[PDB]
Amino acid sequence: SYRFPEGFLWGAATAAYQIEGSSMADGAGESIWDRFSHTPGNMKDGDTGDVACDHYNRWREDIELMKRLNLQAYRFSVSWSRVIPQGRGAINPKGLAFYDRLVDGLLEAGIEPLATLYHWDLPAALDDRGGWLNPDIADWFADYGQVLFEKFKGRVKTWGTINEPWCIVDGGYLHGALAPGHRSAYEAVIAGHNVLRAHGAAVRRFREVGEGQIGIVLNIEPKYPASDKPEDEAARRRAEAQMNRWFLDPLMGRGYPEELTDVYGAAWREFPKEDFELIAEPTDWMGLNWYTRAVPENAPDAWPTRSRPVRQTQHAHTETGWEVYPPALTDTLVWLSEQTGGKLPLMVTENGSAWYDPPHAIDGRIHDPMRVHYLQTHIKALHDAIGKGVDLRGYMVWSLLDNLEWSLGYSKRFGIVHVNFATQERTIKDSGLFYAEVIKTHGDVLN
Amino acid sequence: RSYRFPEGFLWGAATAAYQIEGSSMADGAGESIWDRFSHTPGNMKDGDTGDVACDHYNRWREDIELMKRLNLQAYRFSVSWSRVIPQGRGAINPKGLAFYDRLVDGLLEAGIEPLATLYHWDLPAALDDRGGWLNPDIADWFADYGQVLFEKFKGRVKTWGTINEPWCIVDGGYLHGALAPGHRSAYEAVIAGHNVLRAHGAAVRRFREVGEGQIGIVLNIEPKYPASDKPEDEAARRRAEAQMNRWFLDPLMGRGYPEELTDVYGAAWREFPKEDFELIAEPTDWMGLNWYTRAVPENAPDAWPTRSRPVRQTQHAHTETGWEVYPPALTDTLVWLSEQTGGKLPLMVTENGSAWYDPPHAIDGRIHDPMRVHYLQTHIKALHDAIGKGVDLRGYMVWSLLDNLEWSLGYSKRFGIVHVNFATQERTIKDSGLFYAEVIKTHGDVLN
Amino acid sequence: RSYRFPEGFLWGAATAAYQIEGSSMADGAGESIWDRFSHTPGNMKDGDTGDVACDHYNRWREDIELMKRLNLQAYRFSVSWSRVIPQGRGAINPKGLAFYDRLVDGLLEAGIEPLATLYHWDLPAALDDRGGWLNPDIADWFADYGQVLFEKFKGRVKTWGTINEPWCIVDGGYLHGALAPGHRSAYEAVIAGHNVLRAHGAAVRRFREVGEGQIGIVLNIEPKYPASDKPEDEAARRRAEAQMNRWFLDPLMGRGYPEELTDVYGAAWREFPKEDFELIAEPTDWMGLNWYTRAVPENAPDAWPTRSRPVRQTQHAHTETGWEVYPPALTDTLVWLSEQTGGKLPLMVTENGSAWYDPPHAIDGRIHDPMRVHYLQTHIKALHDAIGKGVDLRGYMVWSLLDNLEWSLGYSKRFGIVHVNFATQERTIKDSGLFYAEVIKTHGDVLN
Ligand SMILES: OC[C@H]1O[C@@H](O)[C@H](O)[C@@H](O)[C@@H]1O
Ligand SMILES: OC[C@H]1O[C@@H](O)[C@H](O)[C@@H](O)[C@@H]1O
Ligand SMILES: OC[C@H]1O[C@@H](O)[C@H](O)[C@@H](O)[C@@H]1O
Repeated sequence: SYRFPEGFLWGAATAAYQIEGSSMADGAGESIWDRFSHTPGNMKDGDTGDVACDHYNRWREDIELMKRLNLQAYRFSVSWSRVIPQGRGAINPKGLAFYDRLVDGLLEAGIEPLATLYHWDLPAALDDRGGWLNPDIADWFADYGQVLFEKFKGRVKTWGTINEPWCIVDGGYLHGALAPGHRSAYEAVIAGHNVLRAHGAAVRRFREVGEGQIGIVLNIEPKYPASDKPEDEAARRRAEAQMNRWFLDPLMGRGYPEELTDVYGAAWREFPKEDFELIAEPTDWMGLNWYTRAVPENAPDAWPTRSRPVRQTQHAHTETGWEVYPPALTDTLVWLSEQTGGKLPLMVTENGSAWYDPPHAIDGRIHDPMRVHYLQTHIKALHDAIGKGVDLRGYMVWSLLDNLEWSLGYSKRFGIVHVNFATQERTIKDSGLFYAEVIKTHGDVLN
Repeated sequence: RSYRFPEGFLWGAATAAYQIEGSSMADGAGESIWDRFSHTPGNMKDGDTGDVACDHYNRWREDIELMKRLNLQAYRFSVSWSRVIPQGRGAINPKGLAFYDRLVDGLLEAGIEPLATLYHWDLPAALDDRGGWLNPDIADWFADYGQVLFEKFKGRVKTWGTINEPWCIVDGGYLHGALAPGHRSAYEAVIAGHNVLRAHGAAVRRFREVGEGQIGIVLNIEPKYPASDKPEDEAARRRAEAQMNRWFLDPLMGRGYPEELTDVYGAAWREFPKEDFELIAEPTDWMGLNWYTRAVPENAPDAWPTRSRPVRQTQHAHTETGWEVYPPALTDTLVWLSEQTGGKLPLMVTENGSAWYDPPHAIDGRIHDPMRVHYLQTHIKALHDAIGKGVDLRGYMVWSLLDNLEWSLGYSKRFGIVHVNFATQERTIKDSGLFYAEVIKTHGDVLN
Repeated sequence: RSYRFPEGFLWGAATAAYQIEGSSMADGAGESIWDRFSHTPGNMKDGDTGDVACDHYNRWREDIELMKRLNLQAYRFSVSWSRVIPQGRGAINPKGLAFYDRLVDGLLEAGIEPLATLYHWDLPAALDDRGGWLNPDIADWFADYGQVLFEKFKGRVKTWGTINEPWCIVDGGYLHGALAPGHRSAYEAVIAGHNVLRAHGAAVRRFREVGEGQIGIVLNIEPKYPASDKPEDEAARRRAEAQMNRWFLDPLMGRGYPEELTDVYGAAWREFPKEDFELIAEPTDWMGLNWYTRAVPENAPDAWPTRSRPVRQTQHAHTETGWEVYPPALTDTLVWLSEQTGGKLPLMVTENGSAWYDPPHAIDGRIHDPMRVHYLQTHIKALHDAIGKGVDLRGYMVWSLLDNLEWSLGYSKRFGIVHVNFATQERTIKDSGLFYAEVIKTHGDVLN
């Protein structure tokens, strides 16, 4: 049987810059992605988030779609620069009003709104003050958090602080593939620390003025052994430490992983103890974003982890080049349960896959059998995790809509709903239809 | 084409006491006319009785959990007169009243609106021994019975039905004898119909004196369509229509008895005192419609007493009870009823559903009943059309919540959206139930 | 002259939690502002506290038997917020809630209608440490508290009061400091009044979302009569009237705050956001009037802050609390109130009564209080007169069922129609209680 526990929450997820469009509309400020996406060479095919899914204007239709998919929850992000154009100071009434209407529309539809404070779109005005390199950001973020905490008190009960610190730092400051496009280990170390601090500050502020549950959202990519060679095991631990333990360990009060000292070398720093007290501020829940695993081997020229993944040719790969391997989800869920002591309620805040779909519907249909396969096998893997005692409270499919996959542009479709970006026409994919059955039957359809 | 229903539109399912409860004479419960009738050989298919039925008397909690799983907002049920007052008059049976007390509290705790029916065909045998519906004093007896309930559940049961389908009671019970008490007499039928109407009026008055909320009657209507252009067939149609659809509605609306009845019942027809019609026409707050099908009557000189017979409509599907599936006739009927009641009387579909064959046990935890699903979706759409035509329709109750005893046809006719394995009493939600749960959740939008 | 009251007119008696219960921090119960206030020297007459009071928390069953002896049809009581939610927010206290559960079931069993008040001056101290009525979040806090009750007693408590006497709470608690929490500030008074109104609105909205029945606020009114024809005295009268009788009623009726308040509070007066007034004016189902007396204000330049003072009306009797006895002013007030609410809002006298000296013990099993009897008969007659003048008055609650703690004035002021010997907790029904019982029994005919 695959019936899920009582109260288990099924939903789907999005992010502001990836779907909203209208980036400068109605008072909204400039974000780092406004700058980044309009700089030549940064984005595939020169794609930008200027229009995206036009969600800012078509959110009502999108909610009708959520209802057709039988969604019980919708996880979304709030654009900081849309709400506070300069990052600090005067609030933008219309910008806040958008999310106000959105949340009311969701509650009317019977859909639980899951809000994320930061999904990679820092206000440019704050980037001009150093962004995540400026320790004061811990306060800025907190204040920003407060604006929402008070505005949606009693309506938004489940809060995420930061979405994937590792992507923000590794993509934004270490390798520069993401906004703000810096490439520096020194900056990567500092930015990671201040992201954690910002999370802690926001949680404290939430304790003072908020109502409900708050937590961080981490992505994890489990690193499997390439061989029994010791240099490869050392490589595996470097990669695992840099990607999976960098943020989790200090969040659990265990400090930074020792291996980071080797990974970042002269760029590594010692931080004040009270910083770690702030960072480990107790949370109510944790989100896991999960897609795949990796099999790292030693790679002396790979900066900075000196490791590289070994291609697992025995399995299918997504268009983002990610191995399809459902058991590794179960394992990860087990592992995380151990790291949090079984004491912290967990939720899969993102899971999904990118495969090729045509740019238009084919007489009113999009047939994506591999996305369907991914969905069913990984959800079964969730059931396996719950059977092993992991406290899993919910599952959010990434993503509700085909959207802007950041620097990879619109070429990577993660949606269970197809978006024709020429016409903004939405078409429910076979995967969405199937997910609607999984929700409807509460998992029994997998039988 | 949208199918979202009006704000406050109430979704539910319906049952009746003798058809589901069992334990009919248990815990002080009195003997009813159906206790006698069902234990007389030849009266019931396969010799089925209501002795056990769905064992609801013991398993009502499980049944409430099933109501919650179906997202029901209302539960329409009947109270067994003989369970509450074993001799029909006099001493109350505490355990019997306590059952409905627990039931109603359990419903309210579940957030489900209790819709109570005073009389659903199970007259106490002690009152039948005093002439039953042939005795005018029943108008008082019924009222007194009603009072007991009105005061016991004051503030908890806000929506009350008096009589469920006067026509089935009289035509089946007194005219043709297919139902309890099994009499066959036009003379008795006329009197019984009249006293049922009077009893309804008396109950409404008593409700005005001691009750709280809304009270009304529940009528079944089977619209009669033309079979041909022959005038004798039209006369046949009007006879059938008068005897079945206008017999009770008309005096309830102050129009007296249909004149055609004079021809239908002949020497058995009677004139009744003028004040009786005043009692019968006591203003009500709402009316229930029980609806399943239509008929296409033609002339049949040897058919007693309406001299009519239905013509089989072979172009359409028929249920296990032989009823034509024809959803537009629901819409028409609702409109018609709205017109007969002047548009001023709030209406509710208190019964609608269909019987199809289901296996006696679930098959891998399931019952696949696609025809019942089809009936459900098309007729609910027909409700939407009726509302679009200005009918003041406030709710819809599916007959039935459970597979149960279909009276004289026994357990062979399954009307439930929840399957009952009568060997094990195990309940299994049918595909029709799952779909109805979807209709309620989306408030009709799933039909889009 | 007949004095028969309307059909359904509800007779009852009233109490408040801190005034009768005792056991204030017992069985998980939290600390309230009155726990703190009453145990600070100088605050209470004779150093009296609510530690024991009428020991009602332990003797509620005996008290219910007393209600039955008085023929009460209703019992108006308040729920201690800190007894149910010790810290004001967060965890519910099961034993505390269980007390009121038992109480309500016992009342319903006795055939007595429970009229519940959410807030009767006993704020949890933990919320006072967060600013109390000065903190806007209290509007939410109160609502959540309200929800706990609304759902716990859904279907059992059908009539709800939100706030008992905003004016006493703010004027006594924040303006002059004679009541808990003992602040003395016009600035704080203005803010507190605003947030009490907001809290009422929030509770009404929450009640619409999760509750069942009728909900309303309870206001005290002390009608201000002319002292002379001097214009400064009329200006004084209008200041006093605005500050006491119109401060809360007007925004509740959507008329905004009285203009005169700008003059009364001066630099302490504030403008509040417009949506607050949308919240404050949330439609209610009924309104309670607490009434005892009138005043005859004259100009008094040194009287802070209304610059007015009452003129002693020596032509009439005065109660032991120093209140003039003048029954016509009750009639007038009701009429006035009827006019202010447009006649559309059902009214109930939630408090009326008088304090006179009684001995601390019964005298051969009796307490002879002829002036309290007199007050009762004349003011009930005044109620009848008010109804004859078109006031939609549905009921009357005598303050109080029991001799109790008259807050800062302690046990020295006896308002009970039932005498309480505070040395022994013995209850003795006073002559006034006997007479009131006869008034209820005859539905007013005894006044003839
Ligand atoms: O790369 C696919 C997805 O990965 C997730 O971890 C990020 O939160 C999304 O913003 C992104 O679209
Ligand atoms: O014939 C099916 C159903 O018909 C309805 O009109 C009656 O009220 C039910 O008791 C019966 O089970
Ligand atoms: O001041 C005397 C009385 O005033 C009433 O309006 C309050 O509700 C009582 O608690 C108090 O005993």
